[PDB]
Amino acid sequence: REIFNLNEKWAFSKEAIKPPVAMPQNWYWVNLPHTWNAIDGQDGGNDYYRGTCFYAKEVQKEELPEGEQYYLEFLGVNASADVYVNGNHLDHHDGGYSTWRVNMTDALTDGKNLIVVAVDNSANDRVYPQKADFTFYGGMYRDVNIIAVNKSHFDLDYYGGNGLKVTPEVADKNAKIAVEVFLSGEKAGQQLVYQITDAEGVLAAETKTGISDKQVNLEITDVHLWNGRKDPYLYTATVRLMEDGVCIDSVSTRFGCRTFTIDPDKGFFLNGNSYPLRGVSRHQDRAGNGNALLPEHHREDIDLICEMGATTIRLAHYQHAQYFYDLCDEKGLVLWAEIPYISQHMKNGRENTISQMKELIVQNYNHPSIVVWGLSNEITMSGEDLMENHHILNDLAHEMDPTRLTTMAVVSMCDMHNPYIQIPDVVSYNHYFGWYGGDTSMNGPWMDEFHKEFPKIPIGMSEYGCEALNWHTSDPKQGDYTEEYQAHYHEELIKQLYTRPYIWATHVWNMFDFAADARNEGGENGMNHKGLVTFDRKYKKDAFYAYKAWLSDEPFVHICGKRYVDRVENVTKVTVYSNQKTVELFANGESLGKKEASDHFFYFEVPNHGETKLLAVAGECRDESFIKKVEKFNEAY
Ligand SMILES: Cc1cc2nc3c(=O)[nH]c(=O)nc-3n(C[C@H](O)[C@H](O)[C@H](O)COP(=O)(O)O)c2cc1C
Ligand SMILES: [Ca+2]
Repeated sequence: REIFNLNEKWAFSKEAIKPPVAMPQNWYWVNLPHTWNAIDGQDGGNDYYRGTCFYAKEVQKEELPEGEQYYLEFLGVNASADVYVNGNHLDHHDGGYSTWRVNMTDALTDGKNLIVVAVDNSANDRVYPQKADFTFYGGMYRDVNIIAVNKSHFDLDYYGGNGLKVTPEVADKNAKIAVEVFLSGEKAGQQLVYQITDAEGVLAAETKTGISDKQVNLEITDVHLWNGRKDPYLYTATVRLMEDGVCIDSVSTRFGCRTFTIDPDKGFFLNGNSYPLRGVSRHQDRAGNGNALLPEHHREDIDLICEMGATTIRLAHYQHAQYFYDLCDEKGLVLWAEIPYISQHMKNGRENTISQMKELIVQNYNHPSIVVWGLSNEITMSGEDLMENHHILNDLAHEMDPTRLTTMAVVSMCDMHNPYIQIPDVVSYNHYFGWYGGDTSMNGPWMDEFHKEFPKIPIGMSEYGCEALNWHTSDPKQGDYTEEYQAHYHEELIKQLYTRPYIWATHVWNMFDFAADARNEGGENGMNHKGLVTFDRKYKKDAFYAYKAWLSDEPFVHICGKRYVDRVENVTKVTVYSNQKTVELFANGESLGKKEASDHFFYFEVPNHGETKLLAVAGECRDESFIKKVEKFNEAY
């Protein structure tokens, strides 16, 4: 079997209202990954086009790698899609975040073949998401491939899966790696080779049965445990369908060996040691590109999430790209993965929650980095049909993956005695005490109250955050949109949450600025600015380095306020962050004192006369900053 990438040069139309009978020579050319909302999804004004758009491409059978059956494979098509080959309506899909496939064989022909995909991201009441903050960028925003495979092949039609279910069970210093495969149109004479391989190639187990024994058990002696960032060891499982001696089909995946529990009082546990989960959420979009991300974009985000020392990532509010999950395995991050069951329960949305949950688990089951499954997000504020839906999903996730735990994110206002909170295995809350009213000191006591009233329900914070742009102040107060208040906000939240073992996970909202076309706030439109890093990933806000001081074992020092250069005071309050014991702040070469801090937030008092080149040393590490004295409060702040 071979794969034929089908990204290059599609004919696109926002104008057409019916699939073309014949290949348009008249349309606009796009390469995948593509989106028609990369521009009007990020400039605001609640105006981004939502509707049906059409893609059309021609491929010649003689140009494909040869196999007995042909599949179109979509890694991402937001939100709903209809596929046509040569005018024949082949399939239909609802869900912009999961992978799905269409068997082309009977409609393919010789000579030129016309493929048309009718993509739609319009409001309806059936397909989540519909009410949400983020922009639902329309279009084929991830890869499209043609799969050429034998008539006997590992399953390609069950909810986007591979037909490879690897389930490690750790037994003492050995692990038992159960391996189930699913086959389409297999025939009687066939056989199945199974192999696990080392991180450096070496074979580790192997079995071969006839095509009847779809389930096998292989064991690794002295297993190399995938154990978070510490040592994110990954094995590879691989299975080969063999007819006679030839290897006619093959399917592989990477995977990790670990156990984990969530203790209501002592937090999250990875392989029997307390492994506190302190991290961020992430959206799958970016300045300029919209949600049509390239592989280096996925890698750019990880490096910054990693440099900060996050240990967990909530991948809200939908299924992300496999290449992103793959990275999360490779670096040992602990993942929350969910479906867009968000904002408002839709009665005619039930069938679709079920399929996005089925797709989510089938396609991600082997990712050692996923430890929970998200049922919903901010789905209601009150104290019934919503309830039975939540049961179906929960029952489902447990019926399919009893090796992982269900969670959900609850809106701040929802009374903790709402029965639907009793459904998942764990719970987190989305609280903004200190941004949307309240004061930043309510967060710690709020989790204290949930823990008392419900001591057996592990409680987390799945969302918390505060907006920041390139505004500044020396009186930082909630609502001024300044980088300074966001530093303080997060300083305050870190002191209250990282110091409470029972909180099983904290997930900043959000790691990155992202596009929300309806918002008008801050001084830039259609943007949610609660990120720790800017939309184009090029700027790390000061808040980012507050978290580094607690989470990262890479030594560093960071002066805050580098962008607040002109200041109207006589002595100015410059915070510094570090994960070193003692830091010293210099003003034009003169020391101001050796301070030490338990919360890693060193505060300082700098006399502000003329130009003052500031320097901070902390062991090996050094960081420069500059300042000036004016009496006109510079109004670009
Ligand atoms: C991770 C995972 C992957 C699965 N992949 C397949 C598959 O590729 N093909 C298949 O027939 N069943 C697969 N299954 C099993 C089905 O879920 C199972 O047969 C189920 O009972 C079918 O019920 P349904 O028709 O309502 O989906 C998989 C199960 C899990 C947990
Ligand atoms: Ca817009």
